[PDB]
Amino acid sequence: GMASKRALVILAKGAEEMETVIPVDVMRRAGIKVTVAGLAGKDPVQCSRDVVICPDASLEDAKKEGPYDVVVLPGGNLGAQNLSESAAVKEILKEQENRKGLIAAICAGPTALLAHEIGFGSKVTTHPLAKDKMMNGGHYTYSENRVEKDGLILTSRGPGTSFEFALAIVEALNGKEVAAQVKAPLVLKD
Repeated sequence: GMASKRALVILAKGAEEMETVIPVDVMRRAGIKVTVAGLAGKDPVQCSRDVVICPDASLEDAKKEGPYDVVVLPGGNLGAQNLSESAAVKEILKEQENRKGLIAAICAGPTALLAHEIGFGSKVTTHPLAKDKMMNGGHYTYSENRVEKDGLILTSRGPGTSFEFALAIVEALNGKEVAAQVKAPLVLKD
């Protein structure tokens, strides 16, 4: 039926586990083929609140199996720092931007866009506490929307916006009707 879509979720030590799992799960509910790729390799990843998640693949392997319809950056302060320090992440994000592919980042995650000089001049949001880091240099325009989207740059604010973020990714890739169908069984407040 509809075109098959693929997502790369880059999972670093210190990632916010809720911001990782909610988008993975919701995107799989939408029929997206999601690869959870460990930044450091295939070993289990210790997230910010000590949930330990086993990646589907190393980033080293997953990066060779693209391209992807979306690249997703969870937050977590230390996770986002790790993403920001990675040359592999830099290369993946630059390729995705060049290809006009969706890039989605939540909470502190968008600060890795700054680190890798991705999407300058777009409207973005972040966690309130990550605003100052994101806005250093004035390279983006800040938004307080729970989810923000400016062209191919899709951002969101925190654990409590993760469902909205995920469903925005679904809407961008598979359309509004799929997003609405996936949303209904979740028992979201609105």
